[PDB]
Amino acid sequence: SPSFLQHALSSSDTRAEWPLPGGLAARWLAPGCVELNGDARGADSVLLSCGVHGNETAPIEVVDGMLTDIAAGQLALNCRLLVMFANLDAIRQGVRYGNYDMNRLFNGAHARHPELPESVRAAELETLAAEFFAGARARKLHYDLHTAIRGSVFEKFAIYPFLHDGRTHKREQLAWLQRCGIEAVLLHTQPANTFSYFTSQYCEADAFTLELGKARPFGQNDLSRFSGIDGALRGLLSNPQANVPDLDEDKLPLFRAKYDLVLNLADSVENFTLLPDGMLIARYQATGGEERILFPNPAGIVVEPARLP
Amino acid sequence: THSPSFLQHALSSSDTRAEWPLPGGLAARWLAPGCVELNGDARGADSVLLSCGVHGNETAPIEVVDGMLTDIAAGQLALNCRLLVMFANLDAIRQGVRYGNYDMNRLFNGAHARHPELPESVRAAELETLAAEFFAGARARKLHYDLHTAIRGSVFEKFAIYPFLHRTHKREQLAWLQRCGIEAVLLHTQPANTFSYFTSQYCEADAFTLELGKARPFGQNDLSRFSGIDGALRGLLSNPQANVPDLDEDKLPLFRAKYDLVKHSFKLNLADSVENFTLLPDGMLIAATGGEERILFPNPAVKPGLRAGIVVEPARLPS
Ligand SMILES: [Zn+2]
Ligand SMILES: [Zn+2]
Repeated sequence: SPSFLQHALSSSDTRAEWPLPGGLAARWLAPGCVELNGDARGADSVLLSCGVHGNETAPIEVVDGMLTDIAAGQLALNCRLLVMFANLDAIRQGVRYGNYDMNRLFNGAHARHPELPESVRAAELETLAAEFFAGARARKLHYDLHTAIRGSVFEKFAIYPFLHDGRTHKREQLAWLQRCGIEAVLLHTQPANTFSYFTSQYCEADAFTLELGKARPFGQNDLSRFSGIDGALRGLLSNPQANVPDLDEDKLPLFRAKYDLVLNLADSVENFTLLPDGMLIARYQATGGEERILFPNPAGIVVEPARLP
Repeated sequence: THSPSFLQHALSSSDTRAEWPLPGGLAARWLAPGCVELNGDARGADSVLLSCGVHGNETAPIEVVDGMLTDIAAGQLALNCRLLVMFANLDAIRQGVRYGNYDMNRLFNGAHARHPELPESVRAAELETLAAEFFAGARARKLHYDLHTAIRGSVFEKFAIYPFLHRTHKREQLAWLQRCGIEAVLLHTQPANTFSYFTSQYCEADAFTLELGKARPFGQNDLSRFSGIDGALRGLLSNPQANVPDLDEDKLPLFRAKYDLVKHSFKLNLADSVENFTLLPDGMLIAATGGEERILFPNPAVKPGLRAGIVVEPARLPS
């Protein structure tokens, strides 16, 4: 009962309302979606989505722990907060997805597969987010939390939907992320069927996809390895007006994709693996010695160092 | 006696390997037709290679170079560098054409081997060898500016092409180019059969292809429109140690090829006279886009199985 996740995976109720300390309340807007302090007229609005892939449980446990503390009065909440346990069936079964990768059904893509239960879910989550952010009068933030089976040179990294030449870009966000422990950021301006692109472009939110580490079943996550994100998120909800100690860009490498559709790499090759100059299939060929392979699967993208402009 | 014009001597082939005295006890040595080395014995001095007329119809740079040589031989201009001047495609220059059989700037980097039956291939190989021997003797800086002009106009009147570098790109030279008139630089991401690529890679020198303006026949060039490159060149030969006023990369836009417009079977949605570096707005594309791409060297006439143009995108330096 005191467990938000437990309730979200069973849907004991459906639209009930849980009383919260300080006069607040937790309202279930839909299965696995709970809004807290939504009535906060002019406070910052934070969307925390997790479990888009059911096997990535570390962020799920982290988010559940925060919710518990808010209900126990151990953690203060001064933001409008909407938490979404995304793929409920996948989370309950402990798998990436049932019939289709949900982080490929967003941005409206679900319309191409209107029969899949995960598409229906993705459409419902898009609307909820859209309505949540439409009521925002201050900052609009969205962190879609992931973990991954495939290792990475930069264990923790973010994917940043860079849009409109960064006219609404916040370097403080890059600072906040670097403080969270993010070791690298992937900038992309082109459209994508991800939840962070959707909220970024459709809801005009500062949205980021965060790859926080290794995928593990529930009970096998070392939450200590997520202290950075856990501390930062708690601090955001507690006091969103806290200043951010700038960003020493010297330790926050930025990358961008130069060309996709990229086989000649081991099955367990790590994300961000540098490709040596003159390598067949980095026919696509490596050049310079600064390009890196990302999200490989024989189908992958070749990235390069980027700079803000 | 001999012609006061180095260019005319080369065209009229008065001699072949004659040497002319230069003020200050220096000398000008004709190493081959249209190739003359001045102050070559200057040990420790910066070495400069100026090639022009690779395309015979691009005469503006030819007149500017020839004017400088006449001033040096007259004592009007001082020379403190090892200088090698090359009137590249002599036959094409004498005929006023881009080339006779094959584009010479497609025959360097060893590409001349593929067409040994062509005089332009023999000439290209000779120029490679001469340049190689010239730079091999260099003890200071090795600089090569291959001067060109063109029929098709450009958004960036004067621009440079930076050969593919296998050090990275030297910004000290980008600075000199900037404070010279160059308004943009294209950075090659793959090897090319150009003279500037050959010297940059084979002779490992700082080489650039310079598109200085509009192509025009002799006597129809507004040498005023070339004051920037002219003064910058005369200043280099006289006082090559003059520091360059840094390089504000925020004023010199750089570009690189994004992808080629492969043609097969076909319609080019741009005027036949579209200028190079014309910005492509977000929307129109080939059948990605962001209002940052520009068209370069469009040629829808080829329509074979090759490309009919190149789409370039902004390029940023590491620092
Ligand atoms: Zn994931
Ligand atoms: Zn030319």
